Amino acid sequence: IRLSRSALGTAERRDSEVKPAKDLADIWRVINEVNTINLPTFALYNVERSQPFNRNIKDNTGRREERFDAYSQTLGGAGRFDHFVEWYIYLHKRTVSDISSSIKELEQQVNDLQRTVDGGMVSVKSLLEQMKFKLSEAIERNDAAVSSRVLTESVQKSIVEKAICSVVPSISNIWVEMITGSDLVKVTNDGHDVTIDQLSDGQRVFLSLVADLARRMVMLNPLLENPLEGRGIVL
Amino acid sequence: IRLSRSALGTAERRDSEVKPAKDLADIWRVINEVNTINLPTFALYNVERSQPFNRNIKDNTGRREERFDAYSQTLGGAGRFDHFVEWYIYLHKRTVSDISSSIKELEQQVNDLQRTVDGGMVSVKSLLEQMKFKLSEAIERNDAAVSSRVLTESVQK
Repeated sequence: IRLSRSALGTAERRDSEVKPAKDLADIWRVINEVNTINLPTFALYNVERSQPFNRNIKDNTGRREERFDAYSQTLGGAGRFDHFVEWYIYLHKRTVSDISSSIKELEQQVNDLQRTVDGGMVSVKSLLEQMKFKLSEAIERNDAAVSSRVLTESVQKSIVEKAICSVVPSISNIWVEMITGSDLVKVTNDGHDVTIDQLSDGQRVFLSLVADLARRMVMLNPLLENPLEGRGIVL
Repeated sequence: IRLSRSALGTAERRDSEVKPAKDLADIWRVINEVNTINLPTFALYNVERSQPFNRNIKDNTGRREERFDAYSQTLGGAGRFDHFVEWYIYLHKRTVSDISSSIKELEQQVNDLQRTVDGGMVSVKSLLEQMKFKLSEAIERNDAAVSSRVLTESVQK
């Protein structure tokens, strides 16, 4: 593939030879639409990254949930970290809003006080064994899935969280809080739970790069056990 | 109460008398500031309520609701749809297992997405049970300003 351009005020204009790239991408697109395949990732992280703030506007831009949103502004120079935050909050809502994906944590959460209230602390049961009634209520809120109950969105969220925690040294965990009912993302830096906007320049920029790359890899590789092992080129 | 105005350039300006209205409003304000009382509501819904208003309200829901926020924009752009949707979603997020006091946003913080991670952080309601005795010193502290007592977010939704 050759990109060519002639200077201003030149009678003879040079053309570009981009046909083979179109042919290869046509192969990818046609095969993918007929039967889902793993798509390559093309990202550019130039100096336009490290911009301040996050999630500036609601960004009505095309439904971050859909797969081909991973190619939007992918080579712009600055990763769309607002897109990542919106997608992460989407994943958290999908995970916590499924009875099958909530009864699993309800069952585990109930079988944690027994490991604690049995030893003592009679004050950690008044408003905590009431949550056992919620697990009992989940029985009548269910019996429609019975089997499976393995959400794809939960797997994507876990993969992205593991990648973020493994690559970024200071960050140990990342999650979404809904109480105080603005949606906000919190991380753990050096053992301290801090929100996403109080990061420093160097831990927020690197996290933005890693999170955007992980999101695009996960969205473009749905048929891989580890989506981050997909192929692509990153600048 | 008489509201008066004179045309610009007139030698003599008509004066409006608003003293008795101020007296009644002072009665209301002082009695409320000593002991909580139910206050009147004055709302105007003009034809501009249907127009889609723009306020750049993104993450503006820090929303420390005081009792006197009901008098803000009450005779102007009061009944807007986007504000209702935003407030309703915010309140529903807060209302889920409604516990939220000035302190219980921390109890729900340690009882949600915590209580499952390792590291000897099993502390749930344990460290702040002595702070839970400050709940009366906390939930009554928000309305300790007796002029600003409101209902809970569930009796309000």
